Amino acid sequence: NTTVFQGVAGQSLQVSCPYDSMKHWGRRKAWCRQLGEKGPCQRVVSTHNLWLLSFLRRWNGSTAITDDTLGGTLTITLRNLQPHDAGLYQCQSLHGSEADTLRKVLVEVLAD
Ligand SMILES: *[C@@H]1O[C@H](CO)[C@@H](O)[C@H](O)[C@H]1NC(C)=O
Repeated sequence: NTTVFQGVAGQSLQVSCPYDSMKHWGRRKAWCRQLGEKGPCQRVVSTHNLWLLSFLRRWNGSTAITDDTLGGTLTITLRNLQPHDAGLYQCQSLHGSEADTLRKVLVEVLAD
């Protein structure tokens, strides 16, 4: 059961990944995109490298990430949604070599 997010193309879309603020305390977060089914997942952007500053927005081009570590809500903004921006993404909580999956989403688009 993934979840879906619909966006009008040319205007911005926000996705929210809720999580347990305590379970993932001190953990960096990342937003990545999927290719085909089984893999790979490729990192688009991660929250600030210093956890106390993860409330700072981070950008990879048109994609922004911000983390509310106290309330436990990660928020990704796809500014100016595009057709090619559509696809299957996930939010990740990182620890050591591994990453755990916080939420799994599709993005949809409509022109005009
Ligand atoms: C930023 O650009 C795209 C995100 O869509 C990705 O392929 C690339 O690896 C990103 N850069 C880094 C350093 O993660």
